[PDB]
Amino acid sequence: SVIEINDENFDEVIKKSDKVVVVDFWAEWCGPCRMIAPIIEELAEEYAGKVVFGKVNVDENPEIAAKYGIMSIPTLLFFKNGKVVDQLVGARPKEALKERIKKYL
Repeated sequence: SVIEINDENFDEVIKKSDKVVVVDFWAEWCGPCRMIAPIIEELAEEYAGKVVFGKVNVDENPEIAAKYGIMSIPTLLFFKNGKVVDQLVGARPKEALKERIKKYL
């Protein structure tokens, strides 16, 4: 279940977990994003609550994008213990995402 991350529940999902949080930065007008969307959702089903998956709409939340320097979408951030540990810019194959995730399990 890809949780919808907003400014209210942000800390609740990112600074209160011990598990790796993958965060997807999208927007409705972004075509490349539409490649990632179904994959993130599939991986949230492979990992049985082992990794948290979350979405941030950069339109609705332009300021949080700003804080972590999100220059362009799509972009995945990997959060571990509240702090960013990895960044993936641009759409990549399901297998290649699974290869970067395993490191942080």
